Amino acid sequence: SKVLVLKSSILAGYSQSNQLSDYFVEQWREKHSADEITVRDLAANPIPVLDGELVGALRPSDAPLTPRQQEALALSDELIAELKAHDVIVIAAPMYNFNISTQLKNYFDLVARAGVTFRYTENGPEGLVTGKKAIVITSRGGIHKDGPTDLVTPYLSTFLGFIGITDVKFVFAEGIAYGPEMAAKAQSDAKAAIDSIVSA
Amino acid sequence: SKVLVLKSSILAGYSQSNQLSDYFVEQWREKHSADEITVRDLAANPIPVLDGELVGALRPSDAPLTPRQQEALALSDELIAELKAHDVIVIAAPMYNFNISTQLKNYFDLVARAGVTFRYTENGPEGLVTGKKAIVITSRGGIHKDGPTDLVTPYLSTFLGFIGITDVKFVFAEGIAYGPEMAAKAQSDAKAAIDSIVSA
Ligand SMILES: Cc1cc2nc3c(=O)[nH]c(=O)nc-3n(C[C@H](O)[C@H](O)[C@H](O)COP(=O)(O)O)c2cc1C
Ligand SMILES: Cc1cc2nc3c(=O)[nH]c(=O)nc-3n(C[C@H](O)[C@H](O)[C@H](O)COP(=O)(O)O)c2cc1C
Repeated sequence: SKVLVLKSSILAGYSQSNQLSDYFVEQWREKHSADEITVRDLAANPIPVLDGELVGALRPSDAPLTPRQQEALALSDELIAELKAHDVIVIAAPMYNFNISTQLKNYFDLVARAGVTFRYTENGPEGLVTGKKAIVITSRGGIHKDGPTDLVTPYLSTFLGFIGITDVKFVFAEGIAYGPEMAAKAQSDAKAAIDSIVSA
Repeated sequence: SKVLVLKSSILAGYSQSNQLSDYFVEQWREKHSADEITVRDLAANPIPVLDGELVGALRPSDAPLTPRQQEALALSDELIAELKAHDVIVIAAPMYNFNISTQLKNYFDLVARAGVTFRYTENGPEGLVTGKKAIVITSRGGIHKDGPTDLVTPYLSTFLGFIGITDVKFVFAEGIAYGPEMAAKAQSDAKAAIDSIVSA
């Protein structure tokens, strides 16, 4: 089995979601030591913003590409081939200003291509990234789970389902900003959630 | 009064949300010819991505800022002063991959600052951008309104409410990708909605 781990926090070593993702990788290596694990850090190695030039590479028209466009198409091809090559997809999704981090958003914007990761049919869209199992590790300062201020969870569920990844489990670490006690309990509960996932 | 218009599409003159925003401005200048109108195009003049460095300017620590951090702080202060200086806020919010555009998101990430545009109190968050009225002009390829795939609408309501802009009117232009007839009808209906808003 091959595991891809996507890190998207801007807080580096202090990141709650990067710490839980590392715990995830540690546990998986112990319990399934034959599996290869690939870790991509979307903050350390940023994906460019999808602008008018880059959208012209992914939704091309009848003209030669610019060198920048060609480079963005190569990066997009590389990210998609990596996504399709792996079985278990662990996505670190910190909440910043009620959304996912731009670092993760830029990744998703290069991964979503018609005829590559999805296509529209007469019955609606069909996802082309098939047979995957995803785990979202999502950290928040406050408590939002199951309430009107959590658009991150349904958004991730919607975008992932769109490209074909409909088996998604969520690990939450909420209330981090209430203090070190609340954060430690949040981390211990998340680690126990990760344990059940790794041991299944 | 003073109207601020924020454009966020990556499609330039072909933008459906930009065309509707221009129509809004035209109608506003006819019905309210004394009002000041400011247009900021977040794609033509892009805001930087909130990364580790920039978050250190917005959420500072006990050390001198870098040149780049000082520059980003000055840009954030400019965008916030501009937001607070206008009474009516028009936001063109095209949907890309079930989210807002990164061009718009980068704007929000620089505008959301503790003690400046919001603060946390014992009774929860309180917005500091007060007395405003907003109009969201949001274009989509498909039909999403009032269904589970529209996370853009509640996200904008939530984010705008958080900084204090609770009075928000949504204008939709959906179904653009079904073809020229459907797009024509979308524009026609959205312009009618804009006419009611402006003439009220
Ligand atoms: C730029 C910024 C924006 C944030 N916005 C929110 C917010 O919208 N809601 C929330 O509950 N916490 C918010 N937080 C708190 C983070 O969600 C919390 O620190 C979480 O652990 C971040 O995950 P990370 O440590 O892996 O980066 C924000 C933090 C930062 C850095
Ligand atoms: C990068 C890209 C992603 C898109 N993703 C979606 C999608 O998630 N759902 C949808 O209904 N339309 C999607 N569309 C269609 C646009 O929402 C539609 O073209 C809309 O008119 C864009 O607004 P604009 O013309 O002002 O840029 C997408 C278009 C592009 C360029």
